[PDB]
Amino acid sequence: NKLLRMDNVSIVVESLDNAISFFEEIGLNLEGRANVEGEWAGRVTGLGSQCVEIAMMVTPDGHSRIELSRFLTPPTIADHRTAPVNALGYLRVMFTVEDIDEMVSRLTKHGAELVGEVVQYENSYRLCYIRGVEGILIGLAEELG
Amino acid sequence: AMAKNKLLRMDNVSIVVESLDNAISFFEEIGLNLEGRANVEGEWAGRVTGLGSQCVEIAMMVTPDGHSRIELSRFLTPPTIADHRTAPVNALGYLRVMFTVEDIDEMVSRLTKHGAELVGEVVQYENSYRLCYIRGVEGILIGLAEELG
Ligand SMILES: N[C@@H](CCC(=O)N[C@@H](CS)C(=O)NCC(=O)O)C(=O)O
Ligand SMILES: [Mg+2]
Ligand code: NA
Repeated sequence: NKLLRMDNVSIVVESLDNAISFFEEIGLNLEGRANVEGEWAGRVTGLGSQCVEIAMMVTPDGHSRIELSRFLTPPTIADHRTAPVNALGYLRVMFTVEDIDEMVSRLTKHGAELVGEVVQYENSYRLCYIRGVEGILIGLAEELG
Repeated sequence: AMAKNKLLRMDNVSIVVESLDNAISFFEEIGLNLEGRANVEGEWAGRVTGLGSQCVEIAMMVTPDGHSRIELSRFLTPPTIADHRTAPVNALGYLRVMFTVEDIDEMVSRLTKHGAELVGEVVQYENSYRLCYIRGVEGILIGLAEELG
């Protein structure tokens, strides 16, 4: 077979509006919104009667996307947005930015919180884990040189 | 456009798994390639995660187009203490990564042959896509799609 591409990583959130704003602070652009109320969706997910509203975010380079999703029906029945770092399953998406200090300062001003501290790996890069919108874990890195 | 910054790219999405060997094998079947694999025990890693004294084995998978990556992590210490690998679809938090493949039927057939399970049906969306959700390695939710025309 052939793997054409990794289209996107989806994240289920409580507020699409708040999620969109947070990711726009990171640098992604809102690419579109859609009220998915079809019945085919339910057939894919195995939920059946399903209505979800999504907002697709895309990075400036056009290669990566984040699909923000809010369930209307059926309502959500669990939450792992603030699971610990040492937990099995999806952990975080990592973004490389030009200036990690300015990004940490701006995000934190808007409510985000560092999980560890900003760390330098040799002379190659700097990175950190931060909890952003709705406590969701996100990684940030800066390439040195 | 950000006055004092620039988003260069989304480097990767990472998944914490029980078996690095099995997870690597699974994503290889999906079509990603293994760039590297290593044990990381330097204290710097623990400062990032906030766990402190940690030892984790990491594996970096990259897509053929070279634009996307999946980082697989396995904790030696401290042990894991929570699991959302099999969280329901209608749950808050990271849900699934979606891959577009050449032939979804062959991929579904092959993956399920190796123990993966189709969540619902392989559905056709109008005249543009055919897609499904699959519980892959360790029940981890993945999305698959094939473009039509
Ligand atoms: N922008 C509206 C769009 C609502 C809507 O239903 N749009 C159509 C056209 S993009 C849609 O999403 N159809 C189903 C699909 O393409 O997934 C919103 O805020 O949800
Ligand atoms: Mg600097
Ligand atoms: Na759980």
